[PDB]
Amino acid sequence: HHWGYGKHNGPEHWHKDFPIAKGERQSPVDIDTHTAKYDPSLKPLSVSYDQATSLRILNNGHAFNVEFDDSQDKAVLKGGPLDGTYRLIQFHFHWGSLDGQGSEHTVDKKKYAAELHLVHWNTKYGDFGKAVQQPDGLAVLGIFLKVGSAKPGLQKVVDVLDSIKTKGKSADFTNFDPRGLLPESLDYWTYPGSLTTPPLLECVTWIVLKEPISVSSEQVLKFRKLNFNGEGEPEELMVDNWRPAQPLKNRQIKASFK
Ligand code: NI
Repeated sequence: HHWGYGKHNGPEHWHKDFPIAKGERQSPVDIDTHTAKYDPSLKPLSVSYDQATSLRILNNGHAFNVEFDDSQDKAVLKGGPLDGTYRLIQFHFHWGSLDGQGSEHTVDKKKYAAELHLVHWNTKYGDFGKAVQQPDGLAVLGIFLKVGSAKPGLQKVVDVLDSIKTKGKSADFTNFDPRGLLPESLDYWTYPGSLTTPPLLECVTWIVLKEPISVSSEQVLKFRKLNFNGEGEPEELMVDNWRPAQPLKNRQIKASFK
């Protein structure tokens, strides 16, 4: 029926409605650190989020999105392997039912407890909708989360989850600064890939940070309290909303570091 992460509508079934699921540039992938090529020509990433305007947080039924005003060049990403300016539209997370799983990308087969995705679209295309139809239309910054120390900058997010418990619920979420979620180092891996939920379009240049951020057990615990279902429907906890690693096929993972 409609796609999800259950046994009957999970990742293994998506190909029936979205044939691109078996495409040549599907995400996520496992990052083999010994095979990634250091590429000296990659520039350092440029993250300018000081003018970021968050507006709302929403439970869309598969995750929670924090949305930003993208009507102007307020929060942009550039540099790295990118040509042009990419505007931040939203961020969200993929997480697990246990601390030993939850990330989409893996490193040398290691899975993290969660993965943060900062989604940006190429301003040359004029809007998000047009950007997803192009090979270089989006840039997603991926950050791994490991369980250890609490992340102060994530707490505001954790605290509003009770108010968007079920699908379709939203809440005003202004004045949130996404700089509080960045690790210290911007070293990264990059490869051409796709969206990880239907429609699975192959329009993403992925930028995955080598350094994870730490969150506390209690913090990740609150994520696991969300529901996939709408209000008044039987309760289904929003857990394991991650797609497993896909074949690399004809692609090279480039590293910005050695
Ligand atoms: Ni994602």
